[PDB]
Amino acid sequence: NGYTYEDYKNTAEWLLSHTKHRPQVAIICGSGLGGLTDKLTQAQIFDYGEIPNFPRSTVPGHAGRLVFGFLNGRACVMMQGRFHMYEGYPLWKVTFPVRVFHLLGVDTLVVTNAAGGLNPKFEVGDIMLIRDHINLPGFSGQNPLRGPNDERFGDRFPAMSDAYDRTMRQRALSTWKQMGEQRELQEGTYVMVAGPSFQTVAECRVLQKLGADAVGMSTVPEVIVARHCGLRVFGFSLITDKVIMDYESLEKANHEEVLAAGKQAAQKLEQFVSILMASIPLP
Amino acid sequence: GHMENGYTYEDYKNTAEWLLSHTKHRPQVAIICGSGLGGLTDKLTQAQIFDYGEIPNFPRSTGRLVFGFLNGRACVMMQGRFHMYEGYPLWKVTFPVRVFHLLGVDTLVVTNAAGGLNPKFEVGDIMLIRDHINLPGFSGQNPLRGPNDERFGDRFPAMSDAYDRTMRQRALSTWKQMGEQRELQEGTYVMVAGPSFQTVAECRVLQKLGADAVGMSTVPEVIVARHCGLRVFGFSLITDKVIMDYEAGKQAAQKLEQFVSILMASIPLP
Amino acid sequence: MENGYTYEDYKNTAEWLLSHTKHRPQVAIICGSGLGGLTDKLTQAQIFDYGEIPNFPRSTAGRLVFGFLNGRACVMMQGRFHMYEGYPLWKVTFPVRVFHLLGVDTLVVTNAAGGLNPKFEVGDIMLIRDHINLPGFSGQNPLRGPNDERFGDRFPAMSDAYDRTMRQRALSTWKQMGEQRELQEGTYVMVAGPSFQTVAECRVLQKLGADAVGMSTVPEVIVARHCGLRVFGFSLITDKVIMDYESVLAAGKQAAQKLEQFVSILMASIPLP
Ligand SMILES: Nc1nc(F)nc2nc[nH]c12
Ligand SMILES: Nc1nc(F)nc2nc[nH]c12
Ligand SMILES: Nc1nc(F)nc2nc[nH]c12
Repeated sequence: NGYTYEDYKNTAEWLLSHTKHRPQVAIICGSGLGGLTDKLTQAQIFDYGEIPNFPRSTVPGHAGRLVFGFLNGRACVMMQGRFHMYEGYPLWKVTFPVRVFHLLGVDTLVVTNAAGGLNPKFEVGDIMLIRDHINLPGFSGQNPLRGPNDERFGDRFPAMSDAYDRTMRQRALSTWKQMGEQRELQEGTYVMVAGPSFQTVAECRVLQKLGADAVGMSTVPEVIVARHCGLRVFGFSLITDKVIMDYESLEKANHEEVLAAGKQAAQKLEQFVSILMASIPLP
Repeated sequence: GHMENGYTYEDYKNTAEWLLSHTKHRPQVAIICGSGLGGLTDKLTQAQIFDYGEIPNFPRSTGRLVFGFLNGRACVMMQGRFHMYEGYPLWKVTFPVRVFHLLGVDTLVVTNAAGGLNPKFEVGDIMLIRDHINLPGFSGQNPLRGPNDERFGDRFPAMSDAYDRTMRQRALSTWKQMGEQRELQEGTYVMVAGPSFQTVAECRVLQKLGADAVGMSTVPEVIVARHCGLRVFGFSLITDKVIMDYEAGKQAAQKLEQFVSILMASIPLP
Repeated sequence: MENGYTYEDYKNTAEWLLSHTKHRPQVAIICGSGLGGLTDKLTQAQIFDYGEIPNFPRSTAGRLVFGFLNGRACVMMQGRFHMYEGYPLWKVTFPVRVFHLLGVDTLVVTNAAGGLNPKFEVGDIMLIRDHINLPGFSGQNPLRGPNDERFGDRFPAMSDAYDRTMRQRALSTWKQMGEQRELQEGTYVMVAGPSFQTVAECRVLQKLGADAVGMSTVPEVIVARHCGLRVFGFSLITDKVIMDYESVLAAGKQAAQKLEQFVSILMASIPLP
């Protein structure tokens, strides 16, 4: 909605004429993972406010930025600060950047996010390779593809069964081994809820019964739009808290030093994404 | 902003009265043709066509109404339905059903093309719709949202008896005596908003929820119809099997079209 | 603001109310359908129609009543707003924010629900222990949009929505009441409505672990918790939801009355600053 094809094109063209960079891979940084932009080399920064047609920031803190550069050698463009539905953005604004990435000539999207753990076996700071998703907003009509289809992007009714690239998953699992980590790289299903409130125990139990392994309030729309455009997609959730799944466990004690360990866990995810650039196929 | 109804009662009545004075036909039955089943209109006798663009207040397509007799029965047939995924609000989607009621229709037949969730189902099957699951409805996308007009129905219409019991018995028995190679399957249709297809994980929740087939239509129309007091029955043509783990059609539509014709005889009189 | 109210708006309303009433309420009660008879038990009552009150959404019935109930200063809302009537949730929950800025610290919610737990009988009272916010899952959450920290957190916890202390005291007051039916306890699921559930829909609500279903309340509770209001509430079971294909107005007036009297009794058991 709201944007014409020309808008997307005008934006891609503007970016293309104001940077010499030509990215192949786009990375969307989740909450706490913005430090990935510091890992880029020969970086060139664009504040959203400079970029024509880019949705204005409505939220506290600085407007986000698009950072171009190389990540372990690979030509990348990186979004720091994503738009969320819960902040009152429509989905067509949330996913505006993904369409622009396509027109930039990007062929791969990496998504990161911070998630609540639903699978009992997960621990705070685990990384979960996303194998699949459940789109709750989507079932009810909040789907970023709603409205007339543009065949210049893709098909009317795109398949999502193969959303998370199988080759990249095999290669993530295989690269993880060489890094010799304490814990295994987890694999499972991300469920999107609109938020912003956190789940009740009842709601946490439904989400488990539905087969979700991790929950958050982002990502899925970007992935749907990415696949519509024929982008290759892989992604990771950093598990930032275990979701409370019983009333007995409302005998709960908080330890505020869970935030130094979380900087370390974010850092591990940032460096794992970085290294995986070696394993993405070239165009 | 969601479900901001632009239609007054007067608008619905103006449309019904325009159609009533531009054709002598007086339908008892309205039939909504799903994707690939528009050829049902060729079966009508004594037909008159109205393009949607010609009829007042009717939503514009991106479409026609055909009146006629189907196997002797006074019908109105909708060829080219509106879908939520195209960006139509549900009050535009179900506008035709309001109009049909004011035309005099007492029965709605809904047909659609669906994905198979029940593993028993095969491509080309016909599923008699026993019940539904309205996922959009749970969250707010219900075509009855807004002030209720008692001229149409109650504030809180019951939906447990949505798919007429008698018609389900007569469809099961009429099929039996057609002696078909395939059994007439029966189950729950789940509506999702669309337009993207299900992931393996979403296909599995839909199965867990007890749905046998999935699609992106029909349910709003059924709800509006029951609000109005219409008898309802319907069928899904199974066009694909939904992928549920991590690993021709023209003829089958024709079989449905012909089964719908035959079943006109089983519908009670007004 | 577009699609909402600013802090200034809610404050303007609360200040207006506060300079047009003598009452300073501690407890707010939002009455469900058929349960508004409590308002006639308020002493030193003072009544405002919604159209009287700045920024208040106009019902399309509906009033606000301040007074004392069983020794406690209350504000009572008769004729709540529902999503199915076409109201956005930021209108539905507008009064809860006003109540907070009035100085209320406790919200009592009642509603009329369909029974999904097979054990529940028509006329039963269910103490709400938890909820499932179906519309919340998909976008319809009253906190959607810009957040003001004068009300609460960006990502508020709802694990503890239904106050544990009141829950125990309700159970305890019921035991001493001598009532013959047990006081039921379970999860309320909100559906947007207005159409009632199919058999298939009822069965998913059951599999999801919900004990009773209705079309209200959850939004008010979320906004209340976001505000730090203490919350407890009750569902009167008005019908058993048809759960299989097998397929009274005066008994429900008595059952409603019983709920009204239970809320009035419990005024005495709410903590007091
Ligand atoms: N990290 C998280 N934890 C809980 F409990 N609920 C959530 N909903 C979205 N994200 C969440
Ligand atoms: N035929 C279909 N297949 C899948 F997977 N999803 C759908 N959603 C609606 N129709 C559908
Ligand atoms: N009381 C009720 N009964 C049924 F059947 N469905 C409902 N949906 C909301 N309330 C309901």
